[PDB]
Amino acid sequence: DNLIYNAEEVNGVVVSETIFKMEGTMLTNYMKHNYKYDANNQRTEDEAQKWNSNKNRWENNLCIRYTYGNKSMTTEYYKWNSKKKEYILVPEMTVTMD
Repeated sequence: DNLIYNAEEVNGVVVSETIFKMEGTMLTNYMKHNYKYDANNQRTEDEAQKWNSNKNRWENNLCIRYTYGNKSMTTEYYKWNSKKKEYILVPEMTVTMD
């Protein structure tokens, strides 16, 4: 609710979206979602980056991946690890619904 959105569109689909906080008129970066789609144009990733003002950069955090079965979508959640420099799966949180 204290948040402001700007979306980047390419060929009808949002490839990215940026979320800011606003002190008055000045916007300050907060989170950035980078999205990927398949050929059928359904969403496949949703990488969630956080703004680290003090290092002044976008830092990898969470990433969700969607899989479409014929009766079922499966969503898997990954967390970024610095020391490995990889998005690691948290299978504990995986969900499968119809």
